[PDB]
Amino acid sequence: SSNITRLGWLDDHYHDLLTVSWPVFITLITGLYLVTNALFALAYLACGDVIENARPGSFTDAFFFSVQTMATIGYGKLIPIGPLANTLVTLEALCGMLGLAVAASLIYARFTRPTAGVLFSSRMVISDFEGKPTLMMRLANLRIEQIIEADVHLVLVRSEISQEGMVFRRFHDLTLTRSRSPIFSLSWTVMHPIDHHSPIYGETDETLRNSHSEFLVLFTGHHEAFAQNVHARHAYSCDEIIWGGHFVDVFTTLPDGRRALDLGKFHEIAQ
Amino acid sequence: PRILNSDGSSNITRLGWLDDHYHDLLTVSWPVFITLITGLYLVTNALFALAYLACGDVIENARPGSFTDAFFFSVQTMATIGYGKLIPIGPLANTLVTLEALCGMLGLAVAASLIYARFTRPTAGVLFSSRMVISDFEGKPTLMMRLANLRIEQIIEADVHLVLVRSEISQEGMVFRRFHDLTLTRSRSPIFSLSWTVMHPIDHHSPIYGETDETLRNSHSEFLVLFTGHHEAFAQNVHARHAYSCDEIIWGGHFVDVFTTLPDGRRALDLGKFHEIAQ
Amino acid sequence: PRILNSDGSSNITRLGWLDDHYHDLLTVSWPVFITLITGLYLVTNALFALAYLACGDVIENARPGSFTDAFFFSVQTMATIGYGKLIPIGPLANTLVTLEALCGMLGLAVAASLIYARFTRPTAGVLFSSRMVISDFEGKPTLMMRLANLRIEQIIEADVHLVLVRSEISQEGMVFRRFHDLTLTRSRSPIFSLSWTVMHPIDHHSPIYGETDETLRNSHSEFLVLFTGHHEAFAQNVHARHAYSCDEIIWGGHFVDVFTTLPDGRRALDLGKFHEIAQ
Amino acid sequence: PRILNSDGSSNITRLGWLDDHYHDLLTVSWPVFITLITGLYLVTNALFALAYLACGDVIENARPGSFTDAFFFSVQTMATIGYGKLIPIGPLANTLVTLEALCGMLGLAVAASLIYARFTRPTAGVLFSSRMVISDFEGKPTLMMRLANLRIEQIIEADVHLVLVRSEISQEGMVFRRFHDLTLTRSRSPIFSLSWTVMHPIDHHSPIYGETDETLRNSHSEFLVLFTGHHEAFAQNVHARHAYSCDEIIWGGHFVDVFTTLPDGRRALDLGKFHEIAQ
Ligand SMILES: [K+]
Ligand SMILES: [K+]
Ligand SMILES: [K+]
Ligand SMILES: [K+]
Repeated sequence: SSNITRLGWLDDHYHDLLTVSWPVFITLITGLYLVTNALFALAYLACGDVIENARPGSFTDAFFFSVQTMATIGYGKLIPIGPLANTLVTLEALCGMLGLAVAASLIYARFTRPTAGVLFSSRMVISDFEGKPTLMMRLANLRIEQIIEADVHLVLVRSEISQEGMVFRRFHDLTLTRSRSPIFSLSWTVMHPIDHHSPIYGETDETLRNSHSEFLVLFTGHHEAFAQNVHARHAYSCDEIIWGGHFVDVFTTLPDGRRALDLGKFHEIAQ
Repeated sequence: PRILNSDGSSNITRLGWLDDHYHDLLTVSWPVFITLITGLYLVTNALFALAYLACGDVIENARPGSFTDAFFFSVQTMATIGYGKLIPIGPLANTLVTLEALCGMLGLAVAASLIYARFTRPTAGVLFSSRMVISDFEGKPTLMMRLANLRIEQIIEADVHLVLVRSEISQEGMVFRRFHDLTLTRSRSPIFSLSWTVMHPIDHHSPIYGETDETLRNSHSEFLVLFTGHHEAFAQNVHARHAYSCDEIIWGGHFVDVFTTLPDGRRALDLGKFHEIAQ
Repeated sequence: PRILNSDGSSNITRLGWLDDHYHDLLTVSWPVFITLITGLYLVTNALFALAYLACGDVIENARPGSFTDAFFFSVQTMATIGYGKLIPIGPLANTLVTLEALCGMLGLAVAASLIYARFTRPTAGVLFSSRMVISDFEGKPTLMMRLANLRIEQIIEADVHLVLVRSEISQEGMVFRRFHDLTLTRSRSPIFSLSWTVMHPIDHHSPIYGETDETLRNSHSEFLVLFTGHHEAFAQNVHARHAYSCDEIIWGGHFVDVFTTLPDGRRALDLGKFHEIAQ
Repeated sequence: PRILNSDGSSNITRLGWLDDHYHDLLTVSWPVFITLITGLYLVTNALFALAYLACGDVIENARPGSFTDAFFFSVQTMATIGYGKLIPIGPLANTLVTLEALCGMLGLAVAASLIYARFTRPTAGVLFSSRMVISDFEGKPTLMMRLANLRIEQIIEADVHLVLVRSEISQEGMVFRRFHDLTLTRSRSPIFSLSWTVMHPIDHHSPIYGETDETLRNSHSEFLVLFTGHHEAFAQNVHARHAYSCDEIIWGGHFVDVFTTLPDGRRALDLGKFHEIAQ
């Protein structure tokens, strides 16, 4: 979240249509729908009394005729009369379907958006693994389907002072022992070894709070479920780092002797 | 007792309604999907019918206060067949009409997308050698297996990952399952079109360096292959995965050749040899 | 006399009907596209009308041998409004009907795809500083320019390329145009949301090292910027390009700052200062 | 007797019904595809007609027990033209109606997707120099060829692979076909818009180092080019492949230039020169 005030209507039409809330989107469409039919109705009246069984010079009748015509229900009470009437008809028809074509695309465009079934460990931990302190957290796939060429970024964000004494926010991508997982299917524990190259080297808790430093995780991959790309983002604050902690294991052997995953343990950190 | 199946799906027991609507709709079996749609379809028409009755006797040639008539009218209206026997009467009737119409088409728009979303799935025409082999190639033992494209169409910027999965111990004594991506001599094939023999030279950097068969079984180690690429057939990305167990490694073996020279002098492919390993 | 325009499109004269149908349909202006469709629409109905007349007087309530009547019938039939005055008569009439219908819908299917294909294009809300500047930052002269995101939505794993294009002479004396990608202090921004000032430190490795203004004009050298990233707004990838000429480099200049404190004490972005370069 | 054709498709003889439905539907020729759809269309209506007859005389104004009438009614119903002569009668008739309707639209949804799936395929407007040349550039012999963009639209992050394919003998004495990707002086072009001359310097690392013509024929060696990039025209990825045989290498040749200055003083591109190699 980046709240702020941007100083600077139809400009971004396509974005806006995909960005709007479903209620609003439907409204807009509806509005457009009603509107255009009214317009068409007027076109009809404009010709004057060109529709069978229509109360003379009545907009309602014309309007409803226009819908029956444009939605192509074509009930059959109200009917065109004469060249002008019908031309407007064959024009509306086309208009109607084009509208459908445009509506569909929008619908589909906004409708077809997957979500990685990915869950983030509520905490990070800093603990010794393979002889160097390692910052870690872990992802669990929440669905049976697999994610291919999945990969993750662990980014430290913190404030720094320039020689000139500008106090700004700067981003550090943190080298992970494993950044790609071509086949992510159950759980993945991501690790950033801390050594003389880690921007968090020889850093205590006190020092982390002091730079007002947070940790941002971006996960992305190709989800087999949707046959489409997915991603998920999470953020941690200095205080969600459990120093010395170790993620419990979620891997079990059943009585049956069959391996298992207990995602109840997923958020549990031994200490 | 393998952790990973041949199809590449992990082999574990997992221990755990409208929440995942979109996934579920794409995940359901066609029978069910069609049912759901149908249900929704019938349902909404019934609802609309009630709306009509609610106004009371607002449809031409409808038996007074009869749901059937109203229902069927509602379908003729929403599917926009608009036969013409049953007709709206008065403002209330018609407003409901012009509302249904819109509803009908929107439904179509939503149904279509779903249909298309679930319908437009490709499958790499890719076949995996049933076995791997460890044998000397160019002066270093090399683990290899091979892929054959099963279709005439080509796969572009195809690439493959060979991942060893096995049990280990940390200095801290954590006993975990670790993944080792194994350096392949060749990982890209910009035009994968017939057969590709993937190789992982084994040297002091290979996590399987100086490892016998006994040692592989001992770490309960398997090998996972992920292939992916852009299929010209579908003009869309495809992939395929496969897994091998320690015992599907044929030591000393050599893949037979399926590549021939015809009498004509034109090269050829005999995909019967594909799974054949000389020994 | 610039090779590249500001919009990033190369500025050259190219020297070279139904050949490129699909491209052309997506490339045409909406007015024209709609016209084409319309034309096709009217055309085919006329054709069908003739088919009807050809049979001769096969439509209920149609003025004998009148094209208009047949034409309008054909539309009512193909758009499937099917009013009900004009009706088919006999096998020939109806076969043509059930053929048109199918035709109508297929047309829709084709029109839709085109519409959707041309309709579903995002545009990075990205604005480029009208100028570049060369100035000392952190103790080395640095070429820089800056991007501002014009929308509230964020761009993920955004990244940018700064490419110098200029003329050179080979030892063999070929005088060609070469591209140099210029090392940026920061080329990736996983989360681009407001403004980004891109920098190319100039040192013994920069192809523009120890280069004055005179020398830049002399190689007729320009600077091309390509930005790309995944836009949350569209949940789809976006990009933007821009180009600068030697003379849009403000030597010694410094981009002003665009971050403000409101009277309200709320922080702000004045994309008013965005193009302002102190000197 | 080339292994690979110019189109990039391997040139080999392969030695080996409803199984591959989706592929087949996208792979079929338009004529056939349309036929299939038509067939399906007619077929299902016939089926439905029978359903109607099966009930017996349930359609207004239908000649008793006549399939034609029922069939045509079925189309008017399923395409939802719903003219109004033929009308359902009784619950059975109408249920079949509201079922057909749904069926009709679903069909449309399926047809559309297919249409769109097969319809929305781009083609890089890319042209390959008919020949390669080996000549001295910047003090080392360089293998080169060149691409020209055939459209006004630009290709972004375009890139190309130059792959040598030739026969070899392993130390173990396996006589196989090996692919060598050849290091190019420039493999990426973030903005490809007019012409691009690709180069593979030949030095002690080039698999074609110190190789004459005789030696190339001898390994029956060819050169495969894969180009790919994101086409602004289609807002979608495109690619193109090409292949060259040993004998399409013009030794000592130099590509002519296609860049001109008009009388007007405006730069230009003459595609007559594109295939011309000075010697
Ligand atoms: K109708
Ligand atoms: K009617
Ligand atoms: K798409
Ligand atoms: K209709």
